[PDB]
Amino acid sequence: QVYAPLVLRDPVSNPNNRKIDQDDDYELVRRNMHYQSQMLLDMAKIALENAKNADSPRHVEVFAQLMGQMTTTNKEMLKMHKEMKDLAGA
Amino acid sequence: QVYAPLVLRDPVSNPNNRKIDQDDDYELVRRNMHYQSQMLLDMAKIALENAKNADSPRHVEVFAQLMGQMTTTNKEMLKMHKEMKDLAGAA
Amino acid sequence: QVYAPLVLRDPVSNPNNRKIDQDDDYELVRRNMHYQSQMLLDMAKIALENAKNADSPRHVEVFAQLMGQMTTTNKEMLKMHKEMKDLAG
Amino acid sequence: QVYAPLVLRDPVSNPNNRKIDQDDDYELVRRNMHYQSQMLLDMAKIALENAKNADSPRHVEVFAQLMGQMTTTNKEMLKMHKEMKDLAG
Amino acid sequence: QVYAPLVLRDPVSNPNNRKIDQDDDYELVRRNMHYQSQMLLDMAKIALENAKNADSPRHVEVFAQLMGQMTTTNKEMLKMHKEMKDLAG
Amino acid sequence: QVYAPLVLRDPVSNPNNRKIDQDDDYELVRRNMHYQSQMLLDMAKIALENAKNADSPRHVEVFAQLMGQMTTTNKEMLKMHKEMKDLAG
Amino acid sequence: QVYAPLVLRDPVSNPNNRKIDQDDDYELVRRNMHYQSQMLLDMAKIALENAKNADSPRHVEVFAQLMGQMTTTNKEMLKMHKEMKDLAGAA
Amino acid sequence: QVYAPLVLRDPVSNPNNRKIDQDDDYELVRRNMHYQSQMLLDMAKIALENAKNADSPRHVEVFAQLMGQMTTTNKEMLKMHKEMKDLAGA
Amino acid sequence: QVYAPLVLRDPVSNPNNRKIDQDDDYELVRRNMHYQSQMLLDMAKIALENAKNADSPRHVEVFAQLMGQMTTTNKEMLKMHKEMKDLAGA
Amino acid sequence: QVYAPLVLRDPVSNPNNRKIDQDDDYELVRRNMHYQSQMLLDMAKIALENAKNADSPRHVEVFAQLMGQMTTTNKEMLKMHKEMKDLAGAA
Amino acid sequence: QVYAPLVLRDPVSNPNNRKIDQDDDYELVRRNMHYQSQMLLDMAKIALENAKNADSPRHVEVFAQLMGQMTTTNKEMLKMHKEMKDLAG
Amino acid sequence: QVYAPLVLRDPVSNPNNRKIDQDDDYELVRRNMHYQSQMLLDMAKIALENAKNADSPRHVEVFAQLMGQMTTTNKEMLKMHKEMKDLAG
Repeated sequence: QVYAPLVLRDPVSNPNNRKIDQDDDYELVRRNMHYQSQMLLDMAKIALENAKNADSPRHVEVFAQLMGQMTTTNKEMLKMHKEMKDLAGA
Repeated sequence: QVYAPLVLRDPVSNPNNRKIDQDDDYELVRRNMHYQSQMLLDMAKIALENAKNADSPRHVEVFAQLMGQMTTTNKEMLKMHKEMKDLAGAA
Repeated sequence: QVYAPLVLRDPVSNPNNRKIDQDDDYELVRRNMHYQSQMLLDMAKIALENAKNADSPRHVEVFAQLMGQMTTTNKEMLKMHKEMKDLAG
Repeated sequence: QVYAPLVLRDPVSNPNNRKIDQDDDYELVRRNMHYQSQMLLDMAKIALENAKNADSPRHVEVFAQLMGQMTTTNKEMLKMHKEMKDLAG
Repeated sequence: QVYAPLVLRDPVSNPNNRKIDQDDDYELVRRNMHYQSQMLLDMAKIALENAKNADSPRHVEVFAQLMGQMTTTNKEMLKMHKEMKDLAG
Repeated sequence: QVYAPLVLRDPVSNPNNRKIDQDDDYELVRRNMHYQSQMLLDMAKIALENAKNADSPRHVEVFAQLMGQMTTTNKEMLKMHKEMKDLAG
Repeated sequence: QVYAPLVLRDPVSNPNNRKIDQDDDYELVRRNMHYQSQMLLDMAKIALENAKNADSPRHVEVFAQLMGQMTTTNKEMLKMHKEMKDLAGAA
Repeated sequence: QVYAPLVLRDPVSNPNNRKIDQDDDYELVRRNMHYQSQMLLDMAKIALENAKNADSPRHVEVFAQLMGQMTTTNKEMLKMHKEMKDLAGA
Repeated sequence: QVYAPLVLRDPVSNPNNRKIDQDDDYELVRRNMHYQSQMLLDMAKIALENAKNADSPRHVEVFAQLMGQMTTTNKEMLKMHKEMKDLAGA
Repeated sequence: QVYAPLVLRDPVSNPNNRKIDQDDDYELVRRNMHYQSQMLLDMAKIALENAKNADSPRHVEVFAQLMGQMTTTNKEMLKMHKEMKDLAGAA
Repeated sequence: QVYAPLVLRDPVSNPNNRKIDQDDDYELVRRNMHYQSQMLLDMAKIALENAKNADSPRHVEVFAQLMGQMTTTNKEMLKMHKEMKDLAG
Repeated sequence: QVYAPLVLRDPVSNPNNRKIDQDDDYELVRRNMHYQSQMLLDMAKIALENAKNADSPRHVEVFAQLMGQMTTTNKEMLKMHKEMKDLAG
């Protein structure tokens, strides 16, 4: 099964009314961060069980790497809100 | 395998009423951090006993690396409360 | 394959009326960021399922790498708006 | 060597009464730091005796690495308290 | 696969009337940034489909690398405008 | 081998009376530092003699690495006291 | 090969009338930057089509690296004008 | 000959009279630094002679590494005294 | 053909009249930068054509490295003039 | 080999009369720095002649590395006097 | 080969009349810088022609490395004069 | 190729009259810097001719490395004088 090619979607941009673009991009960024959280957790549950049953240092090592990424992605969720607070500021 | 594919859940966002998004995202981040705590510990207990019985420098090395990640992840839980404190504040 | 060769397209530039170029470049940058969001998500969905079923640390490792890039690229979106806020004016 | 899957437990969070969450999270973090101390020491005692008896630079090298992590993880306990002091401020 | 040698074209410079050079160089730089955007996107579209169909961590890894460069190169467009704003100052 | 499995021990935490936890954590951290001092020296004495007799650059290399870690771990002891001085209060 | 050896050209310098050296060196640097622009683009067009038709991660990887250098080199053109502006200024 | 296992020794700590702990830990740190100096010099003398007689770049390289560590360990001896001076300060 | 050995040339230095040394060293530095520019361009033209005709990622990669060095060497030409301006200053 | 084992010497320390420890430790550090000077030079003379006669890039490479360490070690001798000067001072 | 062994030469030092040593050391440093300029150029001319004729990426790679070192060593010449300006006095 | 062991010579130190030690150590440091200059130049002259005649990128690469160390070591001579100037202050 050859995967279906991606069809790109052009946004409508507003350089002289940027607030509406900023609103839209917040929604996009938020959506993506929720997606990442879901995907990382999904992978982690399986990677954990694989590592536990594998007596394989390699499996432990990649699980640790996954946790690292989960933490990084986690931290960015709160930073996003700080960034938005700053943007509404000056 | 073959594992059920992940079905993504699109959040509802509120760029002009962001406080409810912030509340929701705090709960999500906190949930995730608790999940990581549980997962890291579950892995660590098994990695430790495997390393102890392995007489294998590679096992000890990876265990040390796991401990490093556990520390890095654990540190962020209190950092998150500092972030939330600032988020409620002046900035 | 053989893929059609890329034909490059020249913009019209205005060094002494730069605001119009700045407007156009914002639209280009934002478009590319949306394109990247779309492409990263498309890759991630497949990479995730491949990694889940691979029974392979290598697959998980590259998936984590992909997530790292997704986060990095993602965080640049609000940075762009901060940049535009500073820029104008 | 066959393990039962991890059962995840959801915490209850309180975005508009965060202090009770902060209290609970301090207790979780401190617990985990104590766990890491215990696990690191447990590993170190065995890694030391293995390295002493192995006549193997590789064992010594990894024991040094372990001591490095022990120090790092150890340093974080007092940093936790400094963070909590700042949190209360 | 046999290519004609590059013929280099000399610009005319004006050390004591540099503003006309600066104008021309802005146009060249902006053109090149637009070219890079087009080339990166062109490569990305194909690299994505190859990675999706390869079931290969190596393809995913390199696609991530490409996205990284796309973001970096993309970030530089607005930086160009900030630089030009400072130049005029 | 098979080694007895580690049984983890939970501390009792006091988020609203943290000084008592801070006291206990200082004692734990100091104990671990003394333990590390003792273990590093124990390893070093054997690693030194092994390296002296090995006729092996690898042995000397890892011995130097061990000394580096010993110094790093060692220097943290007085840093701890500086940290405690800042902490209280 | 065997390519004609390079014959080096010694400039005439003026430590006590440096402005003419500065003028000359600006022209040289600008010429070189334009040459690099031309060379990088000429390479990029071919590297791109080779990478597109190669189904080869190595080709994509090196193309990305080439793009990185192109960005780094391209950035210096405007930085050069800033440098020249400062050179005319107070400092 | 299987080496005798290490028996760990618990210190007595005093969170509310820390000065006596600080005195004790200075003595421990000082002792260890003197130990390191002695061990590094002991290794270096042998590593030097081995390198001189080996026409082996590898031997020279590790001797250089040893000297690096000796210098680092050396520097920390004086820094220890500066640290102690600061601790008696405020 | 064994290359002719380099015969080194000692400069005359003037620690108590350093301005004349500074003039001379500017001329030397300038000469070298012009030499580098010429050599880098000379190599680049050939490296470019080799890369174009080689369908070899390795050739592209080294050409990119060469361009990196050309840019670095380029930037230093202008920095040299800034350095000289500063030296005539205080 | 088998070399005589090292017999460690425990110093007598004075946390409440630290000046005599400082005096002693200065003498020790200075002695060690002089020892390193002697050892580095002794090694360098032989490494140099070996490298000169080796027609071996590896020999030249390691010699360069040795020179690097010699510079780094040599620099610390005067840094030590600065440290001692500060130790006598206000801080 | 066997090359004549190097005979080291001791300078005469003056800790309580350092200016004369500083003068001599400036002359030594400047001499070495001129020597390095001469040696780098000598190597570069041959390395360039070798690289041009080698049909070998490795040759070009090391040539670029050589150019990097030439630039680094070259830029230190005017830094030296800045250093001397600060030094005296 | 058989060498006599190094005989270490103990200096006499004066913690409570440190200026005479400082004077002696300046002379030792300066001597060593002059020695390094001589050794580096001696090696460089031979490494250059070897690299010129080797038609070997490896020889060029290592010659560049040597020039790098020569510059670094060379830079330190004037830094020594700056340090001494600060010491007297």
